[PDB]
Amino acid sequence: SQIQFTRHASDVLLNLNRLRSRDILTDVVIVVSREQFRAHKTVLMACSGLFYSIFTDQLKRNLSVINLDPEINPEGFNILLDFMYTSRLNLREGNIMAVMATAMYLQMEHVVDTCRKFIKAS
Amino acid sequence: SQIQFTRHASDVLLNLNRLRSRDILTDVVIVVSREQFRAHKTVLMACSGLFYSIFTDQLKRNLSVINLDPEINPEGFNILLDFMYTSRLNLREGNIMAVMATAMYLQMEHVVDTCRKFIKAS
Repeated sequence: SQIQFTRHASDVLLNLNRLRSRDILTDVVIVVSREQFRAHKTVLMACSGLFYSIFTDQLKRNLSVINLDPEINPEGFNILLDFMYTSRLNLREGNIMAVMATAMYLQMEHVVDTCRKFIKAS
Repeated sequence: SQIQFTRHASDVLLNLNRLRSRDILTDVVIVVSREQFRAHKTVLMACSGLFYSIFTDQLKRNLSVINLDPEINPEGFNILLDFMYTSRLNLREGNIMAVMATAMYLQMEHVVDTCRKFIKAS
């Protein structure tokens, strides 16, 4: 079988986050109430059922601006965007409900499951 | 500290490869002698010093076609492109030299190191 590089995927994700931090090849702005977040559509699609369902549709694939539901909180969204790019989820007592509801909206089922576990353990 | 999702990076890479397989949001063609390979610039940049140095330069960032050195073999390139998207390197006795030289050209130093180890162990 092929040789497996056990750190490669994490290295790639780190580098994609570095690209985001430098606004290199970002191709969408996500508008969340009064804030805006630039990202790579491919990373969004790789992480979220909502963004997958949007951009896989040829009708919507070339959108450069996505306005989220006005009920979504920027903090909760930012926590999830960071998760997408890092594998690290900043879940706390003060943010869990907002993060969980935002993850439901973004169709991030593993994160939703983890939020439920956080509630159970809390 | 934040909660760590140990499979997330690998999941993201899998999904990016699925996007490539469906030609979704690919934004460059890499021409390698008589063959062509579509890819995502962000993944190329995240994996290869050559592609990083090209696309981080505003002069070249919007190129949609990259012609590699005519000496580069498509098989060797394809093996490395697959590696970029999978973390799995198809190294064999029959391809090691071509893969190693191609990895040198693409400035993929960890892969070059691994090729040298393959030679040493062989």
